[PDB]
Amino acid sequence: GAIIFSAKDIFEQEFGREVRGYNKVEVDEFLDDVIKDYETYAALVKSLRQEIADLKEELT
Amino acid sequence: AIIFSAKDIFEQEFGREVRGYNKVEVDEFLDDVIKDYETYAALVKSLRQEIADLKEELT
Amino acid sequence: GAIIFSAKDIFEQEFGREVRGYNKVEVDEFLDDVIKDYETYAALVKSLRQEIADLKEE
Amino acid sequence: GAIIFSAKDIFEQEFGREVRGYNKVEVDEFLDDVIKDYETYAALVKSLRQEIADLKEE
Repeated sequence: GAIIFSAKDIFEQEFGREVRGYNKVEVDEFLDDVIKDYETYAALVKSLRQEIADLKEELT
Repeated sequence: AIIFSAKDIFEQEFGREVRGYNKVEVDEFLDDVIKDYETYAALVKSLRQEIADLKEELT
Repeated sequence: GAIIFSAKDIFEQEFGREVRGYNKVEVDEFLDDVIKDYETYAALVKSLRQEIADLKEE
Repeated sequence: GAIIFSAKDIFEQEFGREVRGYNKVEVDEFLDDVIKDYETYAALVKSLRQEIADLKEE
């Protein structure tokens, strides 16, 4: 299926306030790393598609 | 350079503070993040297979 | 990256030839319409994602 | 209505014969992936429009 979130969306996500909700620093630092993972995967899919496209064109 | 698996997203726990984030909103957000990790993993898997097959065919 | 091609890739796509081939004008002009569908789909996803964002603000 | 073709239209498209025309395997297999993109876009749009109905209901 398609990807729900961009790395932009991950970063822009705001959460409402809740008394005794999750520690904001823990969630924020966690999503900081999740952002890096979205960027890596998005770039990895692009390079793989580019490799396929080059190989198909080679095959031609 | 991948830091997390979907397993790690699911297993991630957080402390609480008085001015915290709404826990349902976070958990419901991370449930979709898990879906995205697994979609990416499966998409990468299938692409690396298409690449291996094309390389076989180029020989 | 669940979408394989951009509209640019459709535009750039080249084919070799064979003896019992497909008519080049027919394929070409068909892909010129596929190109429009890719552009339309990309702009519709972009407009819908904007409606979703705005809705989160309200 | 602004989409010209359905994924099923892409599949059903026939091209006439041209001697030394385009390689059928290359065109067919290209269009197989175009099909997957029409299916993906159509699923995606539906899914975005559902989320919109969801946020309005909420």
